[PDB]
Amino acid sequence: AGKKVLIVYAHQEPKSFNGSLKNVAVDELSRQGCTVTVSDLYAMNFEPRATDKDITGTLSNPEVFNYGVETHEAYKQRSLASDITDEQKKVREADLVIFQFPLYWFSVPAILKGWMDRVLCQGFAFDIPGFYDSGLLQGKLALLSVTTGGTAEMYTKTGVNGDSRYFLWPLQHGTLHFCGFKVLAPQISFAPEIASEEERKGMVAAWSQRLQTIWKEEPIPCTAHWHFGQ
Amino acid sequence: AGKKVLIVYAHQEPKSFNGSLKNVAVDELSRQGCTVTVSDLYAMNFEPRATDKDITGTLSNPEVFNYGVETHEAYKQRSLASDITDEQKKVREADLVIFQFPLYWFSVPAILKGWMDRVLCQGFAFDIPGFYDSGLLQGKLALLSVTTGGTAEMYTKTGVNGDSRYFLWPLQHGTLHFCGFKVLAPQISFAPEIASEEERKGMVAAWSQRLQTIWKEEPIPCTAHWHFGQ
Ligand SMILES: Cc1cc2nc3c(=O)[nH]c(=O)nc-3n(C[C@H](O)[C@H](O)[C@H](O)COP(=O)(O)OP(=O)(O)OC[C@H]3O[C@@H](n4cnc5c(N)ncnc54)[C@H](O)[C@@H]3O)c2cc1C
Ligand SMILES: Cc1cc2nc3c(=O)[nH]c(=O)nc-3n(C[C@H](O)[C@H](O)[C@H](O)COP(=O)(O)OP(=O)(O)OC[C@H]3O[C@@H](n4cnc5c(N)ncnc54)[C@H](O)[C@@H]3O)c2cc1C
Ligand SMILES: COc1ccc2[nH]c(I)c(CCNC(C)=O)c2c1
Ligand SMILES: COc1ccc2[nH]c(I)c(CCNC(C)=O)c2c1
Ligand SMILES: [Zn+2]
Ligand SMILES: [Zn+2]
Repeated sequence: AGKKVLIVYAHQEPKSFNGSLKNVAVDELSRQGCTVTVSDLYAMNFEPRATDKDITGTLSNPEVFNYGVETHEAYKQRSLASDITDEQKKVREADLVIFQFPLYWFSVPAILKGWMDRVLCQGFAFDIPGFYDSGLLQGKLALLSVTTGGTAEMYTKTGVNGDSRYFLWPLQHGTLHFCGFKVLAPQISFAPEIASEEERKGMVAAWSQRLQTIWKEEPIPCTAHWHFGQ
Repeated sequence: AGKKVLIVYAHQEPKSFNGSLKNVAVDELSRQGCTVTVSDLYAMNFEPRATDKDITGTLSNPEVFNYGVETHEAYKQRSLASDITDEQKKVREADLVIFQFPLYWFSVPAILKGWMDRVLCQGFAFDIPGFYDSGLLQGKLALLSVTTGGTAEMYTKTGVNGDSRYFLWPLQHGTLHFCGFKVLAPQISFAPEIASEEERKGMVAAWSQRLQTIWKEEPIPCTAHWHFGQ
């Protein structure tokens, strides 16, 4: 209600399963009266590489280029590439940011990692000091919606891949929390390519039905215990 | 044959700390008689986006695009883009692969994440099934050479970032071990920017002497327990 939602989407095919979890998310939040924005990275042809072209202006120190130092500088001078500035503008408005993506090597597809590297710069998403609980994006909610080729069986402490929670750490704690987001419980749709229709349709339902009360939720305790047990 | 090394370098500045760890690696390994090859992803302007342009010719179903599927086939009928081909040939010949990069959001810079997303495709680095111990790259050695913004204490069970082994999981286990690599303990250089000329030169020396006995080091027991403790 009145809330603004940002969905950063990372999938090349609209007909894909990720596409349906995304459309589902879009229809429901909208149907509820929420303002919804979507960043379909692939269709934007989003630049994922961190380069000096990200700072249009003149560098304070061109002798030894430090992307970290320069983008912090550029942000204060409003001289970051317009594509990054557009995204930061969306994040800044959002009350809720959803990441929709297929797991790639236990992480986010590279194009989305680029979005994280280029969009969450110092001065914008966090300050030193002013990170973790005093991150600059405090007051906002973040949620990861991950689809996997592997199965729930495969993703357990006594399974090959280890409990799926282990690979959420760099993203949930290292990124979102570091920036002040309150982290909601992740949506993990396991092995959709494998499951039958009466499963790929049950997962979606779960996503949809879950989105129906999303504003009802409380963040998770983004700790090592939560992620790795003991 | 014996001792071929591939270094995947992921930094934009040649005069950066990252640049030196890489130069000393190249020199020290070459001096011991090793065959060294470097992949400066930034100078190559490496493409990290997982798209249709990764396949030369006409898709095996452009109607509904699925990256995994499509590349496995392109790989089988030898039709992958020339850049993915070049890297794969480089990997195929190496006995040891080193990843030299600064830590970005507890992971690798998007550009290096793309390399993995696109170079380690089904059919080349692993198969379904055919992974971890039965991965197609079984028998090679991998090492992660990482630099951080955070200081040593920050990366402990009591620090705000938690033990560094936590973010190593996705890279070391979910990627390398999964492709069948044998993983040597990671080389981590803490906060080279905050350190002093004196201190940085000390970390560079460390990396160097280590490269001298790197061939006699035993791989780590890359297990869920190694990374997360008891
Ligand atoms: C580079 C790379 C690395 C990877 N690394 C990992 C990894 O580390 N771990 C892991 O577990 N997996 C990994 N994967 C696999 C990946 O996570 C899965 O392939 C992906 O999650 C599948 O989701 P999708 O959105 O592509 O679905 P799809 O491939 O589209 O499959 C879903 C099926 O359901 C159909 N469908 C679409 N919409 C609906 C709907 N509304 N209702 C029902 N069915 C629908 C589709 O047409 C399709 O046939 C990797 C893949 C790649 C390319
Ligand atoms: C998008 C982004 C996200 C990040 N996320 C994280 C994160 O999650 N966690 C984290 O801890 N950090 C993070 N960082 C920080 C980043 O990891 C560090 O900035 C990086 O590791 C520093 O390495 P460098 O090679 O850039 O060093 P440099 O900035 O190049 O510093 C080394 C300096 O030492 C000088 N020097 C002196 N002696 C030598 C010598 N012998 N040879 C060469 N150089 C020497 C160099 O010339 C140089 O000026 C992030 C930064 C960015 C940009
Ligand atoms: C369960 O752990 C992993 C780890 C790395 C992986 N890389 C790929 I590619 C897959 C799934 C393959 N399916 C498709 C459509 O490509 C995968 C699964
Ligand atoms: C510890 O987690 C992160 C996460 C994202 C980050 N982006 C930058 I630039 C830094 C370096 C900030 N300096 C110090 C001493 O932390 C950084 C550190
Ligand atoms: Zn946390
Ligand atoms: Zn392992």
